Amino acid sequence: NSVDTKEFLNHQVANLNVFTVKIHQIHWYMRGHNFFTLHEKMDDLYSEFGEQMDEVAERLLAIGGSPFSTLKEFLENASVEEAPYTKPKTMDQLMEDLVGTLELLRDEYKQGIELTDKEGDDVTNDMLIAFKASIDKHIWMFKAFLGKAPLE
Amino acid sequence: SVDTKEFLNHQVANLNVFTVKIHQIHWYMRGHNFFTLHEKMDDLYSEFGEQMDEVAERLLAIGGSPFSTLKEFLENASVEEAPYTKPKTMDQLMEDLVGTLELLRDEYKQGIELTDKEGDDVTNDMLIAFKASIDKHIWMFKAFLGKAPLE
Amino acid sequence: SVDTKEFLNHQVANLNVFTVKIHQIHWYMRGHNFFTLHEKMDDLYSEFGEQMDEVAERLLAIGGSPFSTLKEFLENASVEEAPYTKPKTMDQLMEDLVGTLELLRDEYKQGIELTDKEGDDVTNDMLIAFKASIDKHIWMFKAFLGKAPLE
Amino acid sequence: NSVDTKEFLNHQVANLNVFTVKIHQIHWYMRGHNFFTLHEKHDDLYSEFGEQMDEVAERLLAIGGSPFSTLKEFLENASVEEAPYTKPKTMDQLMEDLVGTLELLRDEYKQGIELTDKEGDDVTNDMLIAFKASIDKHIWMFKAFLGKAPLE
Amino acid sequence: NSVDTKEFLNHQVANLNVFTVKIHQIHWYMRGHNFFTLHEKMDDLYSEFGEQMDEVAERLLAIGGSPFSTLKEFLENASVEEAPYTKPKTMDQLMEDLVGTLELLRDEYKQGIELTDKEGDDVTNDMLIAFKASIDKHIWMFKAFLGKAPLE
Amino acid sequence: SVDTKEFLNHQVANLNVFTVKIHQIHWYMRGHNFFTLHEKMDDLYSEFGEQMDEVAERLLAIGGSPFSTLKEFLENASVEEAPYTKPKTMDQLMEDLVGTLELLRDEYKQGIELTDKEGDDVTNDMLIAFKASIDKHIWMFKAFLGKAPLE
Amino acid sequence: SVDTKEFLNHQVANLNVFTVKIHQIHWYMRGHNFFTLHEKMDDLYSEFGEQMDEVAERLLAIGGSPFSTLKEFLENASVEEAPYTKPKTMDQLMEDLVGTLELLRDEYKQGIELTDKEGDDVTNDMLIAFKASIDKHIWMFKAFLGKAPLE
Amino acid sequence: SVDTKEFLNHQVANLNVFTVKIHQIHWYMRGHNFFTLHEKMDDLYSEFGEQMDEVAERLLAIGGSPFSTLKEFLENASVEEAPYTKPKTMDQLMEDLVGTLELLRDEYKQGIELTDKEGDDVTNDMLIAFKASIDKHIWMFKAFLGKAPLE
Amino acid sequence: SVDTKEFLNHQVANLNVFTVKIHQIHWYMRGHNFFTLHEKMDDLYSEFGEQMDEVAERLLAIGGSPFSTLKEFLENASVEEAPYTKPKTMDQLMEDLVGTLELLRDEYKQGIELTDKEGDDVTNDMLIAFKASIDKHIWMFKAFLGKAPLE
Amino acid sequence: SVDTKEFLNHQVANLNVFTVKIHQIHWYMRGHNFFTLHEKMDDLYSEFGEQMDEVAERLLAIGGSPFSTLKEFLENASVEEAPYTKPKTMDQLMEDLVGTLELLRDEYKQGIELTDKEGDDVTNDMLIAFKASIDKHIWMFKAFLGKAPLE
Amino acid sequence: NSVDTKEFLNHQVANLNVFTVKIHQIHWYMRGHNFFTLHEKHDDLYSEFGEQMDEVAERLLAIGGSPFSTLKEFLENASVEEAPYTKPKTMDQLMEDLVGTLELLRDEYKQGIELTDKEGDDVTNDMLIAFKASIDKHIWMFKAFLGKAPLE
Amino acid sequence: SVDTKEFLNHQVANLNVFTVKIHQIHWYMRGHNFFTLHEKMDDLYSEFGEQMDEVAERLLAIGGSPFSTLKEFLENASVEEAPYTKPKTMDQLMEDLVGTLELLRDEYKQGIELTDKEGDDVTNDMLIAFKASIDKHIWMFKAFLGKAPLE
Ligand SMILES: [La+3]
Ligand SMILES: [La+3]
Ligand SMILES: [La+3]
Ligand SMILES: [La+3]
Ligand SMILES: [La+3]
Ligand SMILES: [La+3]
Ligand SMILES: [La+3]
Ligand SMILES: [La+3]
Ligand SMILES: [La+3]
Ligand SMILES: [La+3]
Ligand SMILES: [La+3]
Ligand SMILES: [La+3]
Ligand SMILES: [La+3]
Ligand SMILES: [La+3]
Ligand SMILES: [La+3]
Ligand SMILES: [La+3]
Ligand SMILES: [La+3]
Ligand SMILES: [La+3]
Ligand SMILES: [La+3]
Ligand SMILES: [La+3]
Ligand SMILES: [La+3]
Ligand SMILES: [La+3]
Ligand SMILES: [La+3]
Ligand SMILES: [La+3]
Ligand SMILES: [La+3]
Ligand SMILES: [La+3]
Ligand SMILES: [La+3]
Ligand SMILES: [La+3]
Ligand SMILES: [La+3]
Ligand SMILES: [La+3]
Ligand SMILES: [La+3]
Ligand SMILES: [La+3]
Ligand SMILES: [La+3]
Ligand SMILES: [La+3]
Ligand SMILES: [La+3]
Ligand SMILES: [La+3]
Ligand SMILES: [La+3]
Ligand SMILES: [La+3]
Ligand SMILES: [La+3]
Ligand SMILES: [La+3]
Ligand SMILES: [La+3]
Ligand SMILES: [La+3]
Ligand SMILES: [La+3]
Ligand SMILES: [La+3]
Ligand SMILES: [La+3]
Ligand SMILES: [La+3]
Ligand SMILES: [La+3]
Ligand SMILES: [La+3]
Ligand SMILES: [La+3]
Ligand SMILES: [La+3]
Ligand SMILES: [La+3]
Ligand SMILES: [La+3]
Ligand SMILES: [La+3]
Ligand SMILES: [La+3]
Ligand SMILES: [La+3]
Ligand SMILES: [La+3]
Ligand SMILES: [La+3]
Ligand SMILES: [La+3]
Ligand SMILES: [La+3]
Ligand SMILES: [La+3]
Ligand SMILES: [La+3]
Ligand SMILES: [La+3]
Ligand SMILES: [La+3]
Ligand SMILES: [La+3]
Ligand SMILES: [La+3]
Ligand SMILES: [La+3]
Ligand SMILES: [La+3]
Ligand SMILES: [La+3]
Ligand SMILES: [La+3]
Ligand SMILES: [La+3]
Ligand SMILES: [La+3]
Ligand SMILES: [La+3]
Ligand SMILES: [La+3]
Ligand SMILES: [La+3]
Ligand SMILES: [La+3]
Ligand SMILES: [La+3]
Ligand SMILES: [La+3]
Ligand SMILES: [La+3]
Ligand SMILES: [La+3]
Ligand SMILES: [La+3]
Ligand SMILES: [La+3]
Ligand SMILES: [La+3]
Ligand SMILES: [La+3]
Ligand SMILES: [La+3]
Ligand SMILES: [La+3]
Ligand SMILES: [La+3]
Ligand SMILES: [La+3]
Ligand SMILES: [La+3]
Ligand SMILES: [La+3]
Ligand SMILES: [La+3]
Ligand SMILES: [La+3]
Ligand SMILES: [La+3]
Ligand SMILES: [La+3]
Ligand SMILES: [La+3]
Ligand SMILES: [La+3]
Ligand SMILES: [La+3]
Ligand SMILES: [La+3]
Ligand SMILES: [La+3]
Ligand SMILES: [La+3]
Ligand SMILES: [La+3]
Repeated sequence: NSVDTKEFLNHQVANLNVFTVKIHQIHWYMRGHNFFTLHEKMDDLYSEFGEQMDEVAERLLAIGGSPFSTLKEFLENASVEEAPYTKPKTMDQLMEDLVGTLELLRDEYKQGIELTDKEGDDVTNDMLIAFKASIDKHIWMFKAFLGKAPLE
Repeated sequence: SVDTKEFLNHQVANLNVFTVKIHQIHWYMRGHNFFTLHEKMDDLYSEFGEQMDEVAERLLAIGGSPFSTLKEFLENASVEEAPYTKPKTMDQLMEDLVGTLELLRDEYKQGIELTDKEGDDVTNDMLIAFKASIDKHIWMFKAFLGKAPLE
Repeated sequence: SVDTKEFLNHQVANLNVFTVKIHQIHWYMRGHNFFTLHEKMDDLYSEFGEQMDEVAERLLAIGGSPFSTLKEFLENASVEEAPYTKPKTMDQLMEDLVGTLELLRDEYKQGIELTDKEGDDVTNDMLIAFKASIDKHIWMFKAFLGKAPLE
Repeated sequence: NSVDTKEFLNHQVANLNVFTVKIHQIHWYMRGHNFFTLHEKHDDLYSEFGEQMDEVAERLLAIGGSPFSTLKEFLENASVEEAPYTKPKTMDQLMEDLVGTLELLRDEYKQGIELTDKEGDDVTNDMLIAFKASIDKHIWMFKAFLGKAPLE
Repeated sequence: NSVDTKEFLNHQVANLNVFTVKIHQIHWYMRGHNFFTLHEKMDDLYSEFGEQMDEVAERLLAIGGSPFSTLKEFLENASVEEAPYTKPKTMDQLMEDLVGTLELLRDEYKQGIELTDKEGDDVTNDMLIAFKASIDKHIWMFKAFLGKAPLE
Repeated sequence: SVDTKEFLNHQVANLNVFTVKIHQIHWYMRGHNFFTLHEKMDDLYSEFGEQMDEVAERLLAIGGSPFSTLKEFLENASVEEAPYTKPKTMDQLMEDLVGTLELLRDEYKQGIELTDKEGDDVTNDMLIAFKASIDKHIWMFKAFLGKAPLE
Repeated sequence: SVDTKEFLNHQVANLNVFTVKIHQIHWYMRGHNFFTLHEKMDDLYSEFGEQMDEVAERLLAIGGSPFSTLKEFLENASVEEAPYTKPKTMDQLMEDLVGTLELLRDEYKQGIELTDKEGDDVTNDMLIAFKASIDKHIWMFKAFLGKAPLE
Repeated sequence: SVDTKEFLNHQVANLNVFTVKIHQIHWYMRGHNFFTLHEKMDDLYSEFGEQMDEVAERLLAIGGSPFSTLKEFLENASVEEAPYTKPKTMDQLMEDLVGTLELLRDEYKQGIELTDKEGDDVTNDMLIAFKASIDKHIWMFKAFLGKAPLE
Repeated sequence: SVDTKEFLNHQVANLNVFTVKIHQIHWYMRGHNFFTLHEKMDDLYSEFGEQMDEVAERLLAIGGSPFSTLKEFLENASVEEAPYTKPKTMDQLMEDLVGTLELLRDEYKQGIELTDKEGDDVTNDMLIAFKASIDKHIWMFKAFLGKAPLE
Repeated sequence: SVDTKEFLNHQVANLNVFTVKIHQIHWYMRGHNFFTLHEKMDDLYSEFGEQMDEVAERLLAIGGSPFSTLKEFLENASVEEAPYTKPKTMDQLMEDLVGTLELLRDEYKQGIELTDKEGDDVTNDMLIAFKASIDKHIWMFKAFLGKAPLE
Repeated sequence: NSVDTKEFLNHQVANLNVFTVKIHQIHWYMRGHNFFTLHEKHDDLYSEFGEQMDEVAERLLAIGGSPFSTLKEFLENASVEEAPYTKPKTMDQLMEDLVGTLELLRDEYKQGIELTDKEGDDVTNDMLIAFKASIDKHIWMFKAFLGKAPLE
Repeated sequence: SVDTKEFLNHQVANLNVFTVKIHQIHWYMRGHNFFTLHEKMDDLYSEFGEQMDEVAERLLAIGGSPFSTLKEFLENASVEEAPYTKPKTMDQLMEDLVGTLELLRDEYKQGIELTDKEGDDVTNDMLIAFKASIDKHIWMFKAFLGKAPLE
């Protein structure tokens, strides 16, 4: 039982809804001397990945699929993980979580680029490549914030 | 007993379920009114997402801790959701939307009364502004369905 | 015996009479302050037309039916109008404007009391916002006339 | 009618005030599947014909006249008709009322174009011509909405 | 020896250059309690009538003519009059001069509208009508500033 | 013989041929004035496409039916076209452009007279405005060519 | 047989036929969805005119010569046109639009494969971007028609 | 013995002292967060200058006379100021800022109660809106300091 | 015994007193020129607040420490202030404004000379630019008062 | 002897002659560079008109009285003008423009020296800024003519 | 050359810094009838290729590389050539230098498109493709300025 | 023995080395202040590229010939560069930035002295304006490092 382009895209709809909720979690709960800069930065990421999510869902529609569209479906299909905010985290801890999710998305998107190349879906292939370009840039910048190299 | 913090957190959950429902309608709608209502759902997605952020951050400002996971939202919301399995007419989708707007209207009225009793003037006026917008939306979408606002 | 719906509809009529008066002043004014006050009347025309629309649509949203003909506006308004037949000074025109602003202020105060008593919080806060703007205008136009706001 | 340029312009001040109030009536009371589009559309018309009304009144001032400026005067003088909204009307009925008033204004403006041509008031003549150009376009579009040819 | 369309347009090039210089004179030398409003208003008129002047000159070019283009030519052909500012004038006096020049331009433009109608130059005719529309509005407003009716 | 509707439709055809010609010049031009005139052709393309739309919709508004296929445009246009096979200098391209502008000027003059006679004041003033712009373009492009506007 | 230059030129022809068709629909449409779809056709006209310009200029940049007359467009296009004689419903007009979008999708797919084979990476990615937009349009207009995107 | 007019005038004084303090912090701050917080102080300077103007002009509109000299501000303010004599850390400057924000919050709460008791609905809602913003700022600057809003 | 740092700090004090005076005039003015001059005072408030900030930050950049409390401003300013106790005419308020502008002009002339003598080229040119603006304002406000600039 | 007021008035006259010359070039130019230089003359007309207004109003601010009639401008200007009688090449027109720019440059240098001697720091720096722009223009228009700036 | 994706990108950082300085040389030293148009045009190119340079350097960072960041490194590594402006050049000669460098960058970018395709770096591949699209358009337009076909 | 032309050309070289250094810092910086300072370096890159262009074009306008190759910039600059080979802290990078700003400040002071002595008033005021900005930057970046501006 293989995963085709429709199944991959729907999986990323689920992932991206979990991810945007996580971005809001960080936005709301962060504390520390870098608050103002990172508080705004989370708004930027929230918009960007919400747009990605919409575009993925509507590409899935355009190839004849049916996107997940309830919280229950997102939780049942996402590989991105979430956790309630119970005890105080440092800013560095929150950014480590963010970067970890960005790396997860990068690697899964690479799987989807290979898949859509194989299946001959050139539109979806280039869409995913553009998304990955942005993700790679974000990983460099947030790793730099943490004092690390991009692929470290 | 439900206090101001608990009410606001309940609405964080509700509003997250609701914006996802708005996207469901946006994506799955069909029919002659597609282009108009397709765009309208984007307008609503933005407005109620903003409401959600403002509610969560008012909760923070009074010393609370907003729900912030899909699991919590589903565990706590009173807004209902369902997977899109069978085709729905545009009228059916707008009836779902209107029903959820009416639910939020009535719950916001309960929260206005609660915050008025407790003396939280800021939260009270925030909820009042939200309800003003919701009431206008109910009038307009009921009009689309050929009905009066309170019918 | 006057409820919130009847009050709001009364102000629909008042505000239509008032905007026509603002245009009368806009067109017929003369004197050294012409250019500034000519533009100012456009600002007021827009603001109070917006007020009128918001009032009518709030009346709709609470289940009412706004007056929507000149015949109804004349039949129901408490704002007064008179044809421009003989020359008036700029001060006389602004005294008429300020007198009408004072009428609207006091009637809006009655409606704030009414809606606070009947429990319509959305309409109540709407009227309070309008009154804030009207009070500022009264200060400024009294200042133009060389007077304190409440004299 | 037995009307010179000043009397014609003042007549249109009265008409246009009745018309803008009618546009608001339709804006407020309309119902049906076409609500959102036409609801906004009537804001467009309200702005345009209020601007026309101001321009007509101020051209009347500029040629030495005195515009009507009370509701009593508008009602006593307008040929545009109004009626209270008492029983439900379909969207098609509301647009038929709108179109009927647009046709009335078109034909009266044509009378004014001829009159101002004869009297030698070239400014007023060209002003009315521009207004009629817009009215004619509106008539085509709203008849099309109703499924009819522009002059049917 | 009749005046044709080319000669009329060139005459108005001269007039409008004299007029814009007069507007600057008023802008610079005015005093009194209405200074700020009228100081800015003169900038508005300066731009508007400079644009009129450019459009007149380039319409003259487009019909095969050659516009005056030196101060000497403007002074030798304009009917608009100018005078050095030697003794203090009141604001009302300056606006009376402005209105007088506006009325001169209105009446000459009316002559040109008749002329171009007769000669069959429809473009120039409608250009002049549009200009006259604006002039008539200005005359109403500035007469109102002076406490007078537009045609008084 | 030719009435207002037939005249306007003839110009719909002409203007479609003309905008395609403007694109030909835009694409194939070479020489030291490339960048300026390349952009200039974009300006004309927008302007005369807008003219074409306005003419077609005026024709609709007076009860007519605009041509709306390439076959009809070629069948009715008096503007001439030629495939780009041998290289043309910038001056040859601009002389073709100017020649077509002069054709449109003269035909628009005929339509101005016709609509004047028929009493169609709206169409008359529309064509006059168009001709004003065309005359300005003729002056400027003739100047580019080192010539007087009517030479 | 067909190389990249010939493919691109074929699409210059197609896109000119298509934009003229979009104007036909813009002008002749009637029905309750008039205002929304009238504006929508303006959006498509701009988008596919831009596509046409980009294709023609890519053809220039790889050493080719774009078609640039109505005669050539009609001689080479596979997009079909018909004069508007009998009245068409809004659904018929939208089905014609959608049919042409599907033609362009399938032909663009052939060009994507061809340019991939020939090693023209720029042209390949250009056509992919165009096809992304076309696929979205097909989904939305099929939805307007009450159909699934590939039905 | 403090009425609405006296409360508002007290806040005119407080807000002038506060904006000058904001400039002190803007000018003298040092440390790694310099650029971000330097800009942030401009934002606060604008917001609370706007508040000061609105308070003074509301005082005018109810018949009062705002303090309008540095001497009056100093004689009446409850907000404290001190010359910058020795270097302070960014955290110390932000703790001073937050302390003044908390002072303004608590005094506004008193003014909301007072104006509610006296029946000044406009002034009451103005103070509520201001307090909403102040509470949000307290949450954000406390977060910067590593603390909960009410800690 | 006054150097560049002391001169600049003296002007920080002067400019804070001045902007508060501008607000006094803005708030308390009455008469026929109310609307125009009311807005004009906002313009001056912004310009001279900007000057004050630039002066303080230039003082920082040359190693100085700007006054940053109302007490310091009052202890050091040469600009005068007085409480608004009895009504003043618009002409009296503008005469006060002009008097302060002339004071600032003359002191700046001294500062231009001082900084030229001390070799501070940046500060010298900053003061020259400010004085250019002040001189223009003196001409305009004197004109409002019916006087020549130096009368 | 020429003092600062006399110098500035001389430049009011010069600049009025110059802007009229710029329009002459704008209107009468022909040749291949028409569109570029036609627009460029509008840019110059605006810039030197602004210079003229600033010079006249600086003269007002120092107690002077600017020339304000065509007769005065012609009586006092050193910039020369001539009617356009015979065709001029674009190069000839730009040589006239450049010659006038060089005249203004040299006269402005004399005025910079004069105002430096007299101690008018504001006027001095104003003239310096003007000369900076003039020098840049001379470089660019000399480059157009194929020459170095000072050749 | 014997070059992987990181080395290719760094080579283009060096090239693009040499190129932007060349664009300024042309901007500053050009003379002739086409001065104003091409003077502005080079500002356009300076912005575009400086942006390209930044994007290339930051993609290099995002894949774990280290961009050259000194003039010494740029000179030691670039294949784009530069020469001091000593004797006068015609506008055509300057544009021939510009076009020659654009052709060099086009061909090297093509090498990088092939290389990144082979190595599986899809993001970098598509980035380079977009850049080459722009370069090819520029080559057509500047050859047209010179009176030549794009590939002549 | 160094005149104005030689000084300006020296600063052309310096400013090109400096902008490349700004990009080095932009690309290689790491640490908690990354996002703010990353953007800040773009601001500086633009500003000092603009400075460089203005200096080169002023040199042209006074008859000079700017350096325009990397080889010339390296041969002539006094600003230092070093490859980024081992990790540096944000403080170290900003200390390098500030050191270069101080070099440019002091050299610009030398050029201000030089041009004031040689009588080039335009270049003199240009350099003074640049120095004003540089001095402000020195204050702000020293503040970031926790230091006073001139330590
Ligand atoms: La599967
Ligand atoms: La920001
Ligand atoms: La989207
Ligand atoms: La999107
Ligand atoms: La969407
Ligand atoms: La492949
Ligand atoms: La394939
Ligand atoms: La493939
Ligand atoms: La509880
Ligand atoms: La819309
Ligand atoms: La928000
Ligand atoms: La918000
Ligand atoms: La909000
Ligand atoms: La937020
Ligand atoms: La209470
Ligand atoms: La009752
Ligand atoms: La204004
Ligand atoms: La509103
Ligand atoms: La509204
Ligand atoms: La409304
Ligand atoms: La009465
Ligand atoms: La009363
Ligand atoms: La209550
Ligand atoms: La309230
Ligand atoms: La819309
Ligand atoms: La108007
Ligand atoms: La008006
Ligand atoms: La009736
Ligand atoms: La006639
Ligand atoms: La006549
Ligand atoms: La006639
Ligand atoms: La004659
Ligand atoms: La104004
Ligand atoms: La113009
Ligand atoms: La114009
Ligand atoms: La012009
Ligand atoms: La006629
Ligand atoms: La005729
Ligand atoms: La005729
Ligand atoms: La016939
Ligand atoms: La341009
Ligand atoms: La149009
Ligand atoms: La249209
Ligand atoms: La149009
Ligand atoms: La020829
Ligand atoms: La006629
Ligand atoms: La007739
Ligand atoms: La007739
Ligand atoms: La006409
Ligand atoms: La030639
Ligand atoms: La073949
Ligand atoms: La729209
Ligand atoms: La394009
Ligand atoms: La193009
Ligand atoms: La494009
Ligand atoms: La069908
Ligand atoms: La391949
Ligand atoms: La390959
Ligand atoms: La390949
Ligand atoms: La690709
Ligand atoms: La259907
Ligand atoms: La008391
Ligand atoms: La910021
Ligand atoms: La305010
Ligand atoms: La205020
Ligand atoms: La105290
Ligand atoms: La104290
Ligand atoms: La502490
Ligand atoms: La502490
Ligand atoms: La001392
Ligand atoms: La204003
Ligand atoms: La500042
Ligand atoms: La500052
Ligand atoms: La004292
Ligand atoms: La004192
Ligand atoms: La006095
Ligand atoms: La006195
Ligand atoms: La003398
Ligand atoms: La331009
Ligand atoms: La100015
Ligand atoms: La200026
Ligand atoms: La200026
Ligand atoms: La001025
Ligand atoms: La001195
Ligand atoms: La340009
Ligand atoms: La970038
Ligand atoms: La960057
Ligand atoms: La070499
Ligand atoms: La591949
Ligand atoms: La692969
Ligand atoms: La591959
Ligand atoms: La030497
Ligand atoms: La920012
Ligand atoms: La610059
Ligand atoms: La520059
Ligand atoms: La430059
Ligand atoms: La060193
Ligand atoms: La040193
Ligand atoms: La000196
Ligand atoms: La200076």
